[PDB]
Amino acid sequence: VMDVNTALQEVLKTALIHDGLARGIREAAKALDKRQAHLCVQASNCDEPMYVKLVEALLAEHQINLIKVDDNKKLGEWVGLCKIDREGNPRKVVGCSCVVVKDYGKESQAKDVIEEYFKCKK
RNA sequence: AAGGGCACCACCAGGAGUGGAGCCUGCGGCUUAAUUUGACUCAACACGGGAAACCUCACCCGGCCCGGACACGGACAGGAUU
Ligand SMILES: [Mg+2]
Repeated sequence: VMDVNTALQEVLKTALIHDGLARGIREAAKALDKRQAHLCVQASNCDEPMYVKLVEALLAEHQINLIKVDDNKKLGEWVGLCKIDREGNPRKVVGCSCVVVKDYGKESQAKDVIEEYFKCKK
């Protein structure tokens, strides 16, 4: 399970240092409605059902992959949406709830989401 | 006070004048919301290279903008904000 979660860690890291990936609900909607977006990542600890039924029901009608992570806070720490000093707060913000990767930057570690799509089609 | 010398920003011998008139322009005063301000014997007053319609622009009457770095807290991708 390390070789998939750390894998999309590296994927979103190279995506955000190479370009801008959409962070937050409005940019996520406006980025995946356009027909270039790669997989979405969204949290599991959401407290309201219309938010989650919106995001899954609106990504499933597209042809885009989905990976679900348990907490939004630690995800937001992962997605670079913070002011991380190496001796202070890891995540001083309420973390992000859903992102979408517009571009990977390069094809170094695309095999992880390739086999992710394989087991999704399994 | 005396004794030497000197200068048309002194005089003499004169020339052209200015002071008088209309106008231009600079100062004071008066008036004004404001009539921005400096300079007042030579050594201020067509001077600030100052002939301002706007800008200049300081002054008056109104109305936008931040072009308030940075540091520390706060709030923040369920949205700081434009
Ligand atoms: Mg004389």
